[PDB]
Amino acid sequence: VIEKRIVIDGDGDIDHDQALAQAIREAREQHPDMSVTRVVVNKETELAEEGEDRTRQIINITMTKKLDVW
Amino acid sequence: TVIEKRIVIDGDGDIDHDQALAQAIREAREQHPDMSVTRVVVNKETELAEEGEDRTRQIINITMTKKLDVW
Repeated sequence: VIEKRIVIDGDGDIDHDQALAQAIREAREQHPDMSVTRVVVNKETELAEEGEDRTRQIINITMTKKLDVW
Repeated sequence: TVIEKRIVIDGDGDIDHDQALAQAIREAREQHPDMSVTRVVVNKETELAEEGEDRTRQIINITMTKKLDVW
């Protein structure tokens, strides 16, 4: 299995549908023998008691080996 | 020893960050007096679905390590 983690610094909204489309497209292109099996978008907020809560956007793409039909 | 406490809220109701951190520190002091919370993260996790509505969870991840305190 492959776990592709992509970090975007900043709480700017992410187009979910385009994220999924781009995931599948880049997978087909660069990893033709594998198929995307999960895409999750995380709005990650690290809580700080002493200051400002940092917010990142984490796109996790899980890809496994292609499962032939027979 | 590192402890990772993961807490899942299936409802997407907004989370009080300050109260989440407070509760983390309180429960840590209570149940693990020899440990100190060193990270608290709130995740608005959205699982992308090609066939319908994207289910959204709220994940509170609390990382606590051994206490760093001389004397």
